[PDB]
Amino acid sequence: MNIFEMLRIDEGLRLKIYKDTEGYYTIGIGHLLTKSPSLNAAKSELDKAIGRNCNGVITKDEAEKLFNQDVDAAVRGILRNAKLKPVYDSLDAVRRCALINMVFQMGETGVAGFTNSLRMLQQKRWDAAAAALAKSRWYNQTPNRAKRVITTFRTGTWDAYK
Ligand SMILES: [Cl-]
Ligand SMILES: [Cl-]
Ligand SMILES: [Cl-]
Repeated sequence: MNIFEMLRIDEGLRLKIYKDTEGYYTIGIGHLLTKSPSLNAAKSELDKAIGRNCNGVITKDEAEKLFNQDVDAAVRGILRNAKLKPVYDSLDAVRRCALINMVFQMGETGVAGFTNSLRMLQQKRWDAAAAALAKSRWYNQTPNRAKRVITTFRTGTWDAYK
């Protein structure tokens, strides 16, 4: 199991613009297009991102390319962020994927707001970290995915995904 397979399980793959759980226009493997209500705005963003007139539809390859970009961008933002970097450095490999999962989903700023959870993980207090992470809108809105990520942090294994 690797980060790409983990996220493909959590986000799915769709080749036509769809609305995410929050109602925003997305495509491929959890690639957010725009927060805007406009489908046209979405289509414009999409074309800008692919480099061609897509008319709301992309290929598998195109979807994987966006995914390669987003995962890379998530990892590099972690490494650049003063709050995230030290947590990431302190973690084992599996747990590292779990942080990358959160960042891909909610962005760097979002994850960086989880002050106490961050501290608990840096301290390797797994159980405490799992409990704090659960007290969030994130957990309440997408409980199945959140539980899977939380279990990855708690155990340090890929059990939740197997
Ligand atoms: Cl927290
Ligand atoms: Cl709550
Ligand atoms: Cl969910």
